[PDB]
Amino acid sequence: KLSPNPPNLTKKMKKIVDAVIKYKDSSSGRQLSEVFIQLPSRKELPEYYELIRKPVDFKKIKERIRNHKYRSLNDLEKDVMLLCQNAQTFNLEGSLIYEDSIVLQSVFTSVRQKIE
Ligand SMILES: Nc1nnc2c([nH]c3ccccc32)c1-c1ccccc1
Repeated sequence: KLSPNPPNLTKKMKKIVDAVIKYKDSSSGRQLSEVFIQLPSRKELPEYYELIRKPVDFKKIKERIRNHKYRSLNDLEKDVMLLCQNAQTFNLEGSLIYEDSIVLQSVFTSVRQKIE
């Protein structure tokens, strides 16, 4: 049970993550975040957990905002960048999931800059 963040910070983290999650592909209209909202279980995808040291998904990113685990936008950014790097490790270059993760990193940076 961590000490609560200032409300403005919690509110800002949620605003940024909400915008990344809602973002739609600029050609197909697909919500890029969809595959990354909730990890498959270990039973469903054991190869993922065999490879990736610290699985994260947008559900966990929201939990870490909620529980005040992130103490700044930099802590939040580190986990969103980890989510995308994990995608780049488990999926091939030139796969849609890989290339979607590169786009989502750019969306996070852009939205954070705007909300700041
Ligand atoms: N190749 C993937 N690669 N990365 C992830 C993922 N699901 C996630 C759910 C949450 C976080 C990362 C991932 C998948 C996947 C996509 C379709 C079906 C099963 C898993």
